[PDB]
Amino acid sequence: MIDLRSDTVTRPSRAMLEAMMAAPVGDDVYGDDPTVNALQDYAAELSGKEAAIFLPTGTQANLVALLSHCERGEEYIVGQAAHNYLFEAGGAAVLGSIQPQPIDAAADGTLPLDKVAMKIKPDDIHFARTKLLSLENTHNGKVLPREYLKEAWEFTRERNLALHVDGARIFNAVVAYGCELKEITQYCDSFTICLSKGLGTPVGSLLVGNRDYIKRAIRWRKMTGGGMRQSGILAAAGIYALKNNVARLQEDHDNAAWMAEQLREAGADVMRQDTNMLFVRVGEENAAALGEYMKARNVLINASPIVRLVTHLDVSREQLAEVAAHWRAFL
Amino acid sequence: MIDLRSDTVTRPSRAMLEAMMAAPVGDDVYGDDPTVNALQDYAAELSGKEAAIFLPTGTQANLVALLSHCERGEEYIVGQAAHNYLFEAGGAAVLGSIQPQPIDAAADGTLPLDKVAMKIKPDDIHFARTKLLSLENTHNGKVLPREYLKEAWEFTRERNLALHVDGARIFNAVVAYGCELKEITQYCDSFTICLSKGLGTPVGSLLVGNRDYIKRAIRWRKMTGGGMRQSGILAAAGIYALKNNVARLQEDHDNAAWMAEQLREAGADVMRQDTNMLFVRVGEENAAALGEYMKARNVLINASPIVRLVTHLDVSREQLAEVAAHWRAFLA
Amino acid sequence: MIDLRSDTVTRPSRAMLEAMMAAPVGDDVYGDDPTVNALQDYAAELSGKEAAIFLPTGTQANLVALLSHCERGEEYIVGQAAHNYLFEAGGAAVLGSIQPQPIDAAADGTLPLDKVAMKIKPDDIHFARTKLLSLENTHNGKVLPREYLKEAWEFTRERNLALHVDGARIFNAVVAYGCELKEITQYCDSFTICLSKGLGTPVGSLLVGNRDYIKRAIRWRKMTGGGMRQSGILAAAGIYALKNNVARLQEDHDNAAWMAEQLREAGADVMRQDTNMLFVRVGEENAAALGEYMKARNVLINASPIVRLVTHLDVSREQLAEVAAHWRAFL
Amino acid sequence: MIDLRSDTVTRPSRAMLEAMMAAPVGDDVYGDDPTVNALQDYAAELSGKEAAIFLPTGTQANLVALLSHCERGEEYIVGQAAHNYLFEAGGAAVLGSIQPQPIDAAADGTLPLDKVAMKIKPDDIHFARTKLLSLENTHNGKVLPREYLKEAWEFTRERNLALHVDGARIFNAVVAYGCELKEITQYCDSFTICLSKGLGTPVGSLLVGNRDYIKRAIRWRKMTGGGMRQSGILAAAGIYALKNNVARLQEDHDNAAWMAEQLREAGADVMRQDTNMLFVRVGEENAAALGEYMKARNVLINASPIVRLVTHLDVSREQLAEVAAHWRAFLA
Ligand SMILES: Cc1ncc(COP(=O)(O)O)c(CNCC(=O)O)c1O
Ligand SMILES: Cc1ncc(COP(=O)(O)O)c(CNCC(=O)O)c1O
Ligand SMILES: Cc1ncc(COP(=O)(O)O)c(CNCC(=O)O)c1O
Ligand SMILES: Cc1ncc(COP(=O)(O)O)c(CNCC(=O)O)c1O
Repeated sequence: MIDLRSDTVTRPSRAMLEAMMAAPVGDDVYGDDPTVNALQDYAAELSGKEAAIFLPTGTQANLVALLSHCERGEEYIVGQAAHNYLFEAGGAAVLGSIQPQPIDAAADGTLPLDKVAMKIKPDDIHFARTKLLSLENTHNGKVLPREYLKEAWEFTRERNLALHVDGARIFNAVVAYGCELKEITQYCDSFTICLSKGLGTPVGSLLVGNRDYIKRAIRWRKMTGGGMRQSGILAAAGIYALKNNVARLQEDHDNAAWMAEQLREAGADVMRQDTNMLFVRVGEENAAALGEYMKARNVLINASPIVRLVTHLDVSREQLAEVAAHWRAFL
Repeated sequence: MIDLRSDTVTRPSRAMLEAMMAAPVGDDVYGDDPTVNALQDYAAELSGKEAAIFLPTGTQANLVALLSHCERGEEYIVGQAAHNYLFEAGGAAVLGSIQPQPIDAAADGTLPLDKVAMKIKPDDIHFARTKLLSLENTHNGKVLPREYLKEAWEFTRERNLALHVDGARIFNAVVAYGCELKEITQYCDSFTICLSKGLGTPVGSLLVGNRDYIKRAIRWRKMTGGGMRQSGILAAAGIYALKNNVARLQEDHDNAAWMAEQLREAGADVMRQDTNMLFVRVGEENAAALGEYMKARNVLINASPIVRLVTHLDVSREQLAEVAAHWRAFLA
Repeated sequence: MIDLRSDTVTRPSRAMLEAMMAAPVGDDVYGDDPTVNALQDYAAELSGKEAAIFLPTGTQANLVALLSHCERGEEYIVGQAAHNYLFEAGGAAVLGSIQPQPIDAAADGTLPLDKVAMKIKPDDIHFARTKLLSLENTHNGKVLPREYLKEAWEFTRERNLALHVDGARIFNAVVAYGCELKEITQYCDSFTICLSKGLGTPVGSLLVGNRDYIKRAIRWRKMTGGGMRQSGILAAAGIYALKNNVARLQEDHDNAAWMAEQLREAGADVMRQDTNMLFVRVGEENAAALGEYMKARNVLINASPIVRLVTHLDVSREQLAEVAAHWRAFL
Repeated sequence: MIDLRSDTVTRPSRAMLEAMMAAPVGDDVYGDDPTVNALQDYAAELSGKEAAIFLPTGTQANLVALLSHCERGEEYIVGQAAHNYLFEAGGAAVLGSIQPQPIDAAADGTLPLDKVAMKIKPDDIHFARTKLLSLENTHNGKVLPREYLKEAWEFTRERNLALHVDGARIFNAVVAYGCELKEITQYCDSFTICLSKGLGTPVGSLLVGNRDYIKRAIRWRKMTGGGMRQSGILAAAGIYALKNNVARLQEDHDNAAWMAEQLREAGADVMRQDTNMLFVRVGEENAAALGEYMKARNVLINASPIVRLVTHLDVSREQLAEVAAHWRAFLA
């Protein structure tokens, strides 16, 4: 089965599984789980921050992050297509009583600071209270330019705004930068790390920031239902992935780039390729038919007028070649 | 004192006051106040709708309106510069647990239906549940084209979305249309009426829609703190304004149009005028200075790089001419 | 028409009306209404507090008050039968994201401090954050003992809790105390004043506390929809009532006490009488019939197995005597 | 290390671990994980209900449950000491916009229906809208009498109220009843199952009810952050526990009962024992000292004036005897 629906579909490797079953656990609510502590300590150190916490999903990681930054009546500026506004059911507004202020991102995935400044509300009773700027890196595969990350950092400091980045695929960005995570994370107050995607764990995300911030995050994680007990078995997979699965993300990027070439040669309208993602403009007429066509040959895609293809450790170039041939035959 | 800050600054006429003090009242919570009932019934009748309720402010009118349309987890599509998203402290999200979906309005004040359709969320657990489209008419004075109001009404029917319009200045649009309120209101499920602006009452707004909708709205008005007792004394001004102050809104429109002509001649950068509003592009350097200059001559404006001037029944053309002369002197 | 449903049914006197129509107004949002300012300044001075604001209803006064005291996730301890928990549709929870912690009040209308202390949550992620103690005075007519008001004040200070009192009928308490409002309000951080009841205005309530507190209250009043424009016409009635209608509340108390005597003589089960309220235990069998019986003779009551009778400036003893005679005939 | 803090501290057996690592997984968001589906289908089948969902915690299971039962402005009647009111940071009110109506439970852990009826709000705009009655079984170890569960189910039908039970320790009750889960679960619309306690899994709870209810619950689980991917590896432990660790809960009950007997003999004030829990009245002066005394001998308790001791598969009777000896020495 060839699955290009997302990098979320990754399955645990055997070495990862062996690490999961061998790890010492405890009750994380009591803070007694040594493996969860180790993962959190390692993630904080690796990113140059004071503290971190384990969460079941990236969705809760952002929900807890927004709650920890923004009070009732406060507002976060965010991308119209950003996950913690668009793809989390409006949790920040619905559950958190937080005003979302979405704006269109630039082509490079960046939220233009000139547009952000126009959205910063004056201290007047008619407006919500602008408190947070939320970024996404990578955003649909796109690696935000390093120069912007600095500019956004200084800007938020000058405007007394917090800066959070959704780093569900921040390690995809890191190897695209060719730098250390530390050199990127310095330009944010808090950020997330998804472990259950490209890094290939079955479950888990990380929220990392300063000590007092994370302390509040522990309260909100509890209320939202993320306070697990012996979650060290999951954290074990996270530790393994951070130490073994970061560098090999380059393979996913090369594969996606390779796949874009093959579909371009096959006559498909490849819109763009970024890291481990590639977007093909299939016909609205052809969308449903392509999905069914691929499904019949045991290839799984999310059928859509614009199809997103996502590479990961559970899809090789040999498998990509098979899909590309099916796509070619389809056209 | 010349006040061009807003039409909210309007004060009660002698006749409006005499109507307030003569009006029969009761406890509105028990529904025993004959004057607000009369106002609500009259507003519903005038708009071809089933029911209406009196509210203390237009802000609550919209807050209650969004609460009544959208459940927890549901979403309303709205303008980035629209009032019930931008100028009400985000109440719908903060108090109502409603996801806001703002989009840029077109130059004519309309929310382009092609972008609205792109913002309608699929029935998937990742998205909020799109339920409502909210419009604003007038929007910063701008009168929405009638053809769009029909198109938007039809569009929402096709997508099974509700349609609410912020009609704080809907009567300004009505006389600009030259039609009846009903002929505009037919293109929405619910809409608001502000009474405390151009119509010139001290307090009050109306929310009007169908019977079941308004019944839910009564529950939300109670929770938000708008369930008043003898508000008939306030409603009386509303009845008077609906019957006496609608036609003369043309005066405010002509004044704004005249002032725009006058300010252009005085050397000011007049950007646009729509109904009873006028927008001048003043220097950021000159913004604060102009305000202070005008304040020292008993003229009140909201000092800003872009100044919004709003005409109303408490500012005459003679007064506009006086202000225009001060503006001319300021630019010399 | 004789109306004993509530003191809310009071209608403006002519002198009050003449004051309403003569008062100077402005836009309160801009803070330009001199009459609203005068009322707020007078109420703050009279209560020994720094600031006050005008609101459309007592319900919003409490909703705004709870919002201004309690953040998202914080908790207020309150009576099970208290208005800002029971009779405001759960606004604090539904709109304000505030945990209510209701407890049974004592017979005297007091919330026992030993029970309050047991409800103060430890600083643990499993619990909401206890922040506020809310009192009600009067509570169903009952005047809370002065000694308790002090004890509750010291207790909340020692426990670092805020103390709010619903003073919708606090002036009924004041004349029952025979003291000044100032001597009662010293034992709270914030409190409310309803003007549209016994004081007899058509519309209005007041929220009064410290300067920073009220500043936050202005923001929440805006969001909740209480930011009126030329509300000076309503505030004018408030000023008149504070200066003319406080002392005469004694008449309402004497009338209610007199009425309790008459119904007791007529064979009705009068449960208790407090200030301008009295509660009669009519049959559940007789409840609907009594309501209809009184309605036919142009007497309005809230028909119920326990009927609450409320006196006010629009009901005299001559009218009370008529009702008592109807009640006597009914039995 | 002797841990009597809670049954949450249970660790995976070798066989449970081997089941986890052998289990087929997929993306649960896409619904492609065969093991959680198997667990959910099995839990629904076992309880005579239509559907079930896997959740990371019991807290989210209840939060999602209340969200799915009660809309914004609606109310759930619940115990003052109940978990989904007291021990979940008030999530239902804070996140869910749900009015909580707590009442004191009776000594037997039941919410007396006469007080419940007194808390059911009339359909009036002054009140929240009573919609749900939430129970807890077991409640601090206490097994709710079967007759009450039937009475409460019937009562809620008559009042058109929903009935949810917090069944974090429902299987402890089941073996205490000596009946089948179905025979208990029939008296509710929805209920929860914690897997990470007495059943001994590292992570997981279940929410089970009817198809439409659970479908709504899936939306709320997503928003609250419980929509995991390959959680089948976690669900595998749940399947193992349901099939192997239910009957042996009797062991925990006998242990707690034995410990209560043993501690009474040692001179401790044993207040009560119910299923796998035991409550001792220690001095407030001795509370902190006892904890430190036990901690220094590798015995973990939650030091408190009233100490809750909880037995589980990771504490033997031999270990209980050791602790009882330390307690005896402490009191001498
Ligand atoms: C940028 C980003 N942020 C947050 C999340 C949320 O992660 P969870 O699914 O673990 O909650 C996702 C997953 N989005 C779906 C996908 O890309 O396939 C994401 O892509
Ligand atoms: C279009 C619109 N809608 C709603 C409101 C809110 O009404 P209240 O302020 O009475 O709540 C206003 C007033 N907005 C401020 C102004 O234009 O001066 C408005 O202009
Ligand atoms: C103690 C108390 N507090 C607050 C309120 C709310 O006031 P509004 O009705 O102005 O919102 C009331 C009115 N309660 C209804 C009655 O006693 O008749 C009340 O009695
Ligand atoms: C009855 C009950 N319900 C729900 C929960 C919440 O489960 P999670 O902690 O897995 O979210 C607990 C655990 N309460 C803490 C204890 O008894 O140790 C509980 O005892």
